Amino acid sequence: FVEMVDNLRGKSGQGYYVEMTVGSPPQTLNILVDTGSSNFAVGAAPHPFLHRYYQRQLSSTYRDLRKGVYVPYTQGKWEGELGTDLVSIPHGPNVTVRANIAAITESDKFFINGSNWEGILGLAYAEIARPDDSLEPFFDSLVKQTHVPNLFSLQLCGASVGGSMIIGGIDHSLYTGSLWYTPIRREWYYEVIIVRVEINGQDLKMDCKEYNYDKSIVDSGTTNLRLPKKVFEAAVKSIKAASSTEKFPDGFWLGEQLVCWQATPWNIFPVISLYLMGEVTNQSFRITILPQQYLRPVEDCYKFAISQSSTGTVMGAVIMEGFYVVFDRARKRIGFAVSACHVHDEFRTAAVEGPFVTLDMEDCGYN
Ligand SMILES: Cc1ccccc1-c1ccc2nc(N)c(CCC(=O)NC3CCCCC3)cc2c1
Repeated sequence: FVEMVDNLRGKSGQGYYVEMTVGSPPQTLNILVDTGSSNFAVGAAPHPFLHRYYQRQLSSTYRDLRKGVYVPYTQGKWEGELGTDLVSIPHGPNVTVRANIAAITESDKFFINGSNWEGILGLAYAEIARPDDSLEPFFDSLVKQTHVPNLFSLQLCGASVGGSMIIGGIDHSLYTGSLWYTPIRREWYYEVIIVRVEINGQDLKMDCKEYNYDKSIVDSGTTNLRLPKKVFEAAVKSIKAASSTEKFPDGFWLGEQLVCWQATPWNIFPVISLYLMGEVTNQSFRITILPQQYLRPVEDCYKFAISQSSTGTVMGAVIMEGFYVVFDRARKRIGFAVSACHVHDEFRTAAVEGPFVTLDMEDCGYN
């Protein structure tokens, strides 16, 4: 796994991408790592923002599937032609597989101008693959056609970001302390149940069903910790309270404006804790984030990285960047451990702790 360490790059706010190759001879593309979709899609036309793109005409192992795909989103969309070809990951396991590839021939508000990536690797489940669940996601394919075990892990390290994606195992030097696993409520997104939220060790005092409405997910494809509406009201109310010492433009708590400091009063900001449903009946654990997780640097200035959401809780790069996250697909469970590469300070750290006793955890999901 020393092979796979530090195999992720990116730029702040612009996702984490991994080098891959497609076709024979191999064509190298930077592909964005996304645990919140399930399509493998790449630029196949010379869009102006792209450094490079998939040239099917160059590939002896390309097979057309004579079948289009449309994928719209809030703003924008991408459109492609479906096909398969030989795919490998240079700094991954030492194999090559045939997987589905959507060749993007038309997009709109998909590619980022100035970014250094050219496609997306959907690592979530077939249930949200477009056009429908019959398009076997890349990871499914890899596990079938090789002896690579059904799991991966992500250490996202935080204008230039880095990280590690360990495919097919765990690297114990990427985390400290112990791994705690919450279960994957259903194999579509990486869906989890959150059963408590504290701040500096103080309950937010809400029905737990409100933390997970209409779902909670683990998503390397999102930047912010995104909480739902109700939860977000209550959570800002309490961070503002803990940091009365200084006051801030009542728009900044919406990411609109960024606050600056010379040469930054860390102790003024609370730790957040999420309790997640555990492996055992009535048992939970909690993950704790420092302010240096939800206050991210720009270019000493900082963006407020917790957002109003309306499609549920999303534990994005803000959460994930403090922890080593294990996507134990084999045993329908997600693992969290304190990352070796998260930013500390003198007096406090991020933490993964348990066990705790929590009754009626089922009643936290939506139906
Ligand atoms: C920017 C965009 C422009 C046009 C076409 C798609 C996208 C796009 C691409 C990848 C994404 N990945 C993510 N993780 C998220 C956040 C959560 C989410 O809604 N995920 C997806 C579920 C599967 C189907 C698409 C949405 C959003 C994404 C949006």
